[PDB]
Amino acid sequence: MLRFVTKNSQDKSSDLFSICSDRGTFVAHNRVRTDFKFDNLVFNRVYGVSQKFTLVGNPTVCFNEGSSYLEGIAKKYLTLDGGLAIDNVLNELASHAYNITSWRWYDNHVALLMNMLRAYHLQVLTEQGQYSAGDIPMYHDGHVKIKLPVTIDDTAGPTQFAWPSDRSTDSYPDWAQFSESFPSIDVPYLDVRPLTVTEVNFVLMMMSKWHRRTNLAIDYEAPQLADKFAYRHALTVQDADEWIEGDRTDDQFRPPSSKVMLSALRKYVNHNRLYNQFYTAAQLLAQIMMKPVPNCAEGYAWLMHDALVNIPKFGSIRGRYPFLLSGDAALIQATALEDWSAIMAKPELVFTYAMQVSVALNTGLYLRRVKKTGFGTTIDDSYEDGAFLQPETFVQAALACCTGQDAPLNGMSDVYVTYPDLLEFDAVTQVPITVIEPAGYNIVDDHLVVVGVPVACSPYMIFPVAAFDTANPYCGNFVIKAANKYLRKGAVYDKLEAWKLAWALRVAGYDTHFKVTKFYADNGDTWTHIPEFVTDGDVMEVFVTAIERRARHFVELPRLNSPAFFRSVEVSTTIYDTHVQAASRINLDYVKPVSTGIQVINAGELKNYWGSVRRTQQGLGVVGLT
Amino acid sequence: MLRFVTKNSQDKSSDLFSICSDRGTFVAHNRVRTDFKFDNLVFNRVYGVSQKFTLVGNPTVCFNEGSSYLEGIAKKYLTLDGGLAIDNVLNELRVASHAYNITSWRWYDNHVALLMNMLRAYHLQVLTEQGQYSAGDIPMYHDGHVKIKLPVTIDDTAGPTQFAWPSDRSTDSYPDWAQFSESFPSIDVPYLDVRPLTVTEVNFVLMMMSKWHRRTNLAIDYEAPQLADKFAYRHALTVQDADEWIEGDRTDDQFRPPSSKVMLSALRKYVNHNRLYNQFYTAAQLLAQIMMKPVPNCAEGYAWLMHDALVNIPKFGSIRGRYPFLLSGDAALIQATALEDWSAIMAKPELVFTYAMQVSVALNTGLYLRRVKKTGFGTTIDDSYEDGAFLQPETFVQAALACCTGQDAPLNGMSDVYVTYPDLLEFDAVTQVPITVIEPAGYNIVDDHLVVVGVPVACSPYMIFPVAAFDTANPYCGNFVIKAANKYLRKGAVYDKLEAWKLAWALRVAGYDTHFKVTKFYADNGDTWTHIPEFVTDGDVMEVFVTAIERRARHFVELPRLNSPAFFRSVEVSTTIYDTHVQAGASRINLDYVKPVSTGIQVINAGELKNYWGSVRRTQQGLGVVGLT
Amino acid sequence: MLRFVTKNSQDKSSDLFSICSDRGTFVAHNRVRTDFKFDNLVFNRVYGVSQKFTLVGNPTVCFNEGSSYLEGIAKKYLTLDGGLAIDNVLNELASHAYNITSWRWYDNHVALLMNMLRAYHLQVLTEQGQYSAGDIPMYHDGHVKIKLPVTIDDTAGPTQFAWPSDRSTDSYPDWAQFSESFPSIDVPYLDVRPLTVTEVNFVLMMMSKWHRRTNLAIDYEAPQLADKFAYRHALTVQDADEWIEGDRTDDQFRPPSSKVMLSALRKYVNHNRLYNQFYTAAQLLAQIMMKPVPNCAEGYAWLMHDALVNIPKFGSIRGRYPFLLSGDAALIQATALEDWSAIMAKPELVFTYAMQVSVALNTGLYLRRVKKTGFGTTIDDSYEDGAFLQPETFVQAALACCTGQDAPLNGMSDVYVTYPDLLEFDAVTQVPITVIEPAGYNIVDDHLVVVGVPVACSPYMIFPVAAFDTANPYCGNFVIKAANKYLRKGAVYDKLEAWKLAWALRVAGYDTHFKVTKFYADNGDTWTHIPEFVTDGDVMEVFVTAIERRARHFVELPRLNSPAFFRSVEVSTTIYDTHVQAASRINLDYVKPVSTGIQVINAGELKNYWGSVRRTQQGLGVVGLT
Repeated sequence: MLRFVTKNSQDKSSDLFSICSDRGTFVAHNRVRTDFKFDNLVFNRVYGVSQKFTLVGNPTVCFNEGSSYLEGIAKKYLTLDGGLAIDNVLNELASHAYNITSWRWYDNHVALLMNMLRAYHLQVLTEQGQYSAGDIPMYHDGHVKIKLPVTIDDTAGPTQFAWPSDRSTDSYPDWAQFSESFPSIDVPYLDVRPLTVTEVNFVLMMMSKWHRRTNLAIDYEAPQLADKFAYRHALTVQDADEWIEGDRTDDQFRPPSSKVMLSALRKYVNHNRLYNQFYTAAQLLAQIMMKPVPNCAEGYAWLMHDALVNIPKFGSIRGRYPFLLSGDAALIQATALEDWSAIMAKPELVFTYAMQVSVALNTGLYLRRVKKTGFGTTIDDSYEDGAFLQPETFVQAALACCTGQDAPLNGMSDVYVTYPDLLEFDAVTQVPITVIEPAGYNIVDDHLVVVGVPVACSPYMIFPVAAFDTANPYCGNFVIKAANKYLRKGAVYDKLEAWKLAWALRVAGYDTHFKVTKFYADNGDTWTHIPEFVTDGDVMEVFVTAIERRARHFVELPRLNSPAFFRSVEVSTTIYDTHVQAASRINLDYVKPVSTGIQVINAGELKNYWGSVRRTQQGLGVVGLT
Repeated sequence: MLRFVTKNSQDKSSDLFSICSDRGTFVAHNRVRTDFKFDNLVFNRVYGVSQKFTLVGNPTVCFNEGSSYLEGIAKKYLTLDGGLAIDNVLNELRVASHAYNITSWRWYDNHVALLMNMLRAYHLQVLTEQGQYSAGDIPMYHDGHVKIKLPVTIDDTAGPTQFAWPSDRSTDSYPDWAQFSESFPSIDVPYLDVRPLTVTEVNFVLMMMSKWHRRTNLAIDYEAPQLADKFAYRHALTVQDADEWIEGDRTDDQFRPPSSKVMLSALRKYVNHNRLYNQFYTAAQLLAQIMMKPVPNCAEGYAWLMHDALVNIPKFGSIRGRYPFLLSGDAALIQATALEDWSAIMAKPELVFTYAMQVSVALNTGLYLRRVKKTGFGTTIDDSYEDGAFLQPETFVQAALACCTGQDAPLNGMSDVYVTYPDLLEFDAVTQVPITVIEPAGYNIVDDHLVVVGVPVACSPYMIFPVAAFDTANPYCGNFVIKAANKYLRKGAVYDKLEAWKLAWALRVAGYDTHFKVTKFYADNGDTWTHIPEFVTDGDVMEVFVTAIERRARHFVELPRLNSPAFFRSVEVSTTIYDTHVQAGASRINLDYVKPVSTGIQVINAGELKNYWGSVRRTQQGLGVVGLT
Repeated sequence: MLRFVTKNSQDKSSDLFSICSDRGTFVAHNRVRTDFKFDNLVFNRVYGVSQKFTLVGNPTVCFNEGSSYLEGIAKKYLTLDGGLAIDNVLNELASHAYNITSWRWYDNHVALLMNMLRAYHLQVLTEQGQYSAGDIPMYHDGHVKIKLPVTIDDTAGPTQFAWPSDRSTDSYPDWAQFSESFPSIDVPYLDVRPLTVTEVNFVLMMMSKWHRRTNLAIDYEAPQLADKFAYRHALTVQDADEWIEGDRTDDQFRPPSSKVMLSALRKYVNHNRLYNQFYTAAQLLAQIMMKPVPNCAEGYAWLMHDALVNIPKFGSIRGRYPFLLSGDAALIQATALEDWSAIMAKPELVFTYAMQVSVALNTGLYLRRVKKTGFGTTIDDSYEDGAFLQPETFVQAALACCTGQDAPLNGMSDVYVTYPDLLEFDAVTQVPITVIEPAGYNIVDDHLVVVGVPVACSPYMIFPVAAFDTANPYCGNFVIKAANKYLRKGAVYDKLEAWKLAWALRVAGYDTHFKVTKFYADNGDTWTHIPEFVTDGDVMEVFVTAIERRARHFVELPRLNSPAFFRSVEVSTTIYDTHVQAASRINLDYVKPVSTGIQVINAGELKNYWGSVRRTQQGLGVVGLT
């Protein structure tokens, strides 16, 4: 994910942002200058654009077991594939020799790593002093009032990060202390030797069942990862045990700080060599993290829609034997290693990547819906069902169709964040609406309806996004061309050319009408949504009438509508300064990972989904890392 | 299937009609203009010709054992010649044999029955939401003379007006299902992968996995037991809404069957995910071939309508959700015809219904065509017509289609599947028709029962007009000339049988009925088509006498005395279609939307006739099964 | 046997059929079209032919020990030949070192595998709902009534598959549970670890003595395979023990279903790597399975004659040590492996191969008897005693002489299905006959007699059978040629030409007379038996008189008897559709076996009889696989 973020703008920028919330939402502000050069008369207008985001969500999570991955053990303990070298293990150690015939090796700690990630982010948020239940923004446009419900009330919601479980009200895993060389039960054991006492306590107690107490998307409900397990440690750690039996009071046993929690993460991962599984965990957390708050009224359907996540069941063989984590670690992906090094250099790469993936996902789904019609795209590709069926490649396909670069795959099989109710282009949403005054809006029975996925963000977190083959507002610059034909009342225009002209005029300060009435563009973002009527098929020409001016006008432009006054206006848009408000630039040359004691493979296996998906000219598809 | 409808791209386009039917039947209107060119000037008549089709049928189903096919499996485990690589799947299994003995031995992937069930449910729900789903009712034949009325197993008026679930709650058992996400299969049992389906679509799929109760007389509501006794589905979320409805927890109101769009999306998602293009192609072929029959406008024509078809739908088996990595990779040797036909159906679902309408007419006409072309109007001495394609039940419908129309009939693309009529293999097959008591006029009624030999023509060719059924010019060709009689005598105007029928048809269109000897030309008003009389087929005769040509009450374009010299003029007849519309109670398609998905799909145009990937071609020597080339 | 069945017709067909019975007999129907092209006038006649089969038989089985075969152990545990590598075993493990000097290694489980095969087929038959005692058909031809006796009466015979043994009325093997690494007694032990509890129970209890309770040929009597043994399993299984001591009632302890029985078969074979021994077991079961019901009256001598089977005594060393079944399995025949993969893909390959081998065996014996005389064959080969003396190559020699392809050998030494009373050409049979009306029949003292072996089937399960070098009805097509000389009353004809003419005329619908009176051909099969008088020597010419027509006549043909009207009639016969009635096509590309972890040898050793026998021009003989 490091390559994706560092390639959205340029290899030199590498701009990162920290987590911030304000009752569950935050706003990312920008400052952008737009040019207008025509007849060697360069004009410009500098303005600020704001795209706010919300961390409130209610994703659905299913905990279903999957494949077993052993890409962290020594070379001699692995065969030519991911399967362990059982003969080597036994020629090293009996009853176990006969027992092994009945010991499946299901080692997959992705659920644990994701749990630690969300707990760390929650603790960072509460030490930042703004952790709360989280509430959706209340959007009101003079004509329509909307307010999506949330389960947990913010005011009564907790302000401090409590432990996910309860006071012994629910059962807890039967943990144990392990120091021998003989695994006694096929139940998984962990190896937490480098961890300190408090880190081990946090790990074991958070293994227990998690309860959802806030509307935060990373606060989803999760059951206990394993009913029984043991940890291979030098000493027994039992402070959390005193807490469950009802001895340690809340004040002395509180969730550990962010620094120690991140340290426990680091120790766990780089002692068990879980770089691949942690990369998968970070990918899933980034894809589940947050959604943008829509400026337009109909964009709230994106907020109401809930993702579906498939986290594999927890299993471990690392702690079963102590020599497995020794030796030379094998089959570690270079992308996973570099991503791990970067995220432990700065732990907010996940946050900035999550915001970028949210914006890219929304725009990719919407542009798939639009480019189905034939707007901007030459080839009538199978956008509907091509690479969006594969749940693991769903969000990556959306990112590829939006941005055009190689979206990083989950790196793990049978894990995905998927919107099942979004593959169809007929899917509707009933957003609650208390209409203030009647206007142009498809308001039927107190809820307007939307078709497919709407726009809820603006392509400003990722600006140079190459959505279309030709120049467009999504691209850096475009040239407004002559109309197809001019008439008395106006001129006809192609779908894309008309939208480009309307966008440029809205930035300049002109309101643009059309027939077969307004090009919508909300203030505070000044990005013109694609018109609903032109979105559908059978419409190839747009009649532009009445290019009127607005109350506030910035750049004064020719008519471009009358043949006499049309001029080849060439525009150009560049983003200058961004600052979230509820930098931190990274340096690749200082975060390079540890190549020693690690065997690194550049390529991956398509079964395990170690690759990327790129929007080819002939159609987007999955490709190998090679 | 698409190429057959488009007649191999008639101006790169064709036309389709959606399914619509009232009381189990629907008319199929037409408007044509028939010319008459004599004395170097042209007369014409514009008349509306209709055709009645019925969805009612009672085919005999046979869910017997069938072969397995692994076409939608990744390219690295299948192979064109090396076939299934069991070494590769054992390696990628993650000892090996310890998994072999459990489940890795069967390899019985076949979902044809499930796809057919989903398709018929889609059709039934379409009829339901169009306000036209009801119990079937075969029309009656009122003609003043002998009248025919047939019974129905379920009464129409008491018949249900709403498509409820096929199975009946609290009467029969259901397959035992439970979500399964384990990498390692545990029990040898069909595992079907439904991961990307929504809750309602996966619910609909697993509910249609159950057994099917017939609640109507329609031909696509045939009985079907539960496809698998036990099974498990690969899905992230455990779905039990169907299970709740199995018990009393969920009521009938809250588990109504979904809309047609939801079932269509479920079918699209299933076939796209599992790469079931060929299997769905076979399912669509079978369902269309059993869809419907044309209601005759003649008396002896109902004998064809009495017959019931026998279908070989293979027993269900799914090995695609056992291993997640089976579908990871481009599909193996998917037929190009299957891909294009799948894209066409998903774009326009009415293609299956239109192809069914075309196939019913083509088959009913081609059975008559073969019963005649075997003897060649009785001037063929030996048995060197090679009609043996009619023998094996699989190429029955295909051979009938190829014999009726010169186009290559599409093979079923699957082995041990067919739609066949066992008792009509031989052309000397007698059938009895229950008949009401009315005085006769030469309908050879025996014991108050029409005795019918062979198979009768029951439909007009107006939906496939360029049929080219016969070699010579004729009404089937559309344009023909009427020549002078061979020689004139007292009885009058010796005519060859085929030319006599051509003259009779043209005169009946023009408003003159004709009298023959060795007596008239009983035809239909609504459908001014005159079906070929038995003197053409019998082959005992080679010349026929036309005694008098009289004027009907409904006179039309005026002609001279054709059956006499010094008065006959060589009129010529040409007809063109003005407007066709299938009403009851259209959607243009061109070859622009045919473009199939070729991203990550290995496509082979060639096929092997062992698996029935070809097309039967009619030549002058006879029929012949030809591969896909 | 897969190559034989798939080569009888063509590599593409591969047609298989399931087991079905109707009071012990079933009928296989066909639909065949016969052509008659002459003077460019192609005529044809389509008709159905039915050849019924019977599963009732009383074979004689002798349980005599033979060679010890060790072609399933690892490479290091075997020497350059089948003998085990005793030095390698001992340098792996003592008293055993001294004990071994007195441990013969007799490992041969063919009797066990055959017992499981017959039990599985019986359970399939009873779950099909038609299992019974089985009764021979009662054939009656208006002139003669015959009904062969059977020991068990069908009506009182059991309808459900009971366990072969009794209620502790007979003694049972003293089984034991083994888990150590030390074999305590030279008594054999088995290794049944992958088997479940019920599969182990079925295996051990069916090891006990088998009792014949029905007239079925696969229900032959067999004693207990071993008085003592032990099974190497994780746990003791004793439900069948409770059954023998008289505790578990019949209802809870019933014979396992077909699926679990086949699963036990699969587990046993592919864990002990008994592919060769199982191939031998399937061969023997196929050769013993069934016989055809004869349409002609004198053909019932084939029914009365009983085969002789030599099953080796049961012995096992697989369960003695647990490491033997590990490693790389050695010396596995490719034919055996592919046959095993096919039969576990579909378990009815054995049934279809058994029906084919029955038809081929009868026709091969009869054609050996006929071709002794000189009918059709040029060389007076030693058909009487050449390759029919070797009991193991008896049935294979019959198949080779019939069909002409390579009959698959038993793949095991000192095992055979042999008819000792059939090598002579003078062997007679006294079939019981209640004669209805006197006619042409050699009826002496209430029993007609037959000489040698008669025809009891028709070559329709295997049609393209190349019995003779020249064209014939057994071949696809033949041309009726001009007579040697024409006389006033008729024309003379060679033996084979006269029989070809008579067969063609009977298919057409003409009855053919001859002198030095009728060419017999029964309806429902319309295949003309070779005339008895022309069968013997010293007769080279046949006088054909009076080619009269029949009651039902299909194809109208020239006289072919008078020189004026003789025409070069060319016939052609093809089979279109078959359907047994008391398909299932196989696909070779999907049933390919597991080549990994198995060492496969194409060639075999003539001592062990790993080969095939082909009818060469100069004479049939055994050849190697090479």
